[PDB]
Amino acid sequence: SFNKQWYLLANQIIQSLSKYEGGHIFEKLVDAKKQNCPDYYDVIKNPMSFSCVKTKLKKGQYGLPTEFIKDVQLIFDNCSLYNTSGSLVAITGKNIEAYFNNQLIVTGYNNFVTKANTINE
Ligand SMILES: Cc1cc(C(N)=O)cc(C)c1-c1[nH]c(C)c2c1CCCCC2=O
Ligand SMILES: [Cl-]
Repeated sequence: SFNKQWYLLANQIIQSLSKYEGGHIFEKLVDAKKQNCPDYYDVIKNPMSFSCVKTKLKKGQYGLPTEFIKDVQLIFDNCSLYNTSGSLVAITGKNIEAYFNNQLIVTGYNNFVTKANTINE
């Protein structure tokens, strides 16, 4: 069915991000002490990781395909907010964001978004 099909696609896409070069930095939430960033959660108020998205997909927490996109984009927006533009972490986020947005085209995922936008118009 409709929702099962884009859930399957979303799981495929999130897994490709996890395997992308340097994608491990987005897998788990930042540990303020262990990653030497004591101020992280003072700056980042809506934290998000690949593993959070996988949990929402596993549990059935998304109702619309755009909710998946919003959460993944939030990871990259957190990245560019906290990290300085030239840094290894900021580079990695820009790389994976670019990859992610291309995958939404290549997999047809955006077409589920287009179909769902007309439904809830
Ligand atoms: C670089 C890094 C390495 C590992 C690891 N297990 O090696 C784990 C994490 C969570 C991270 C990481 N990821 C992000 C999105 C961030 C960090 C910490 C540095 C700056 C703050 C920051 O934004
Ligand atoms: Cl690393």
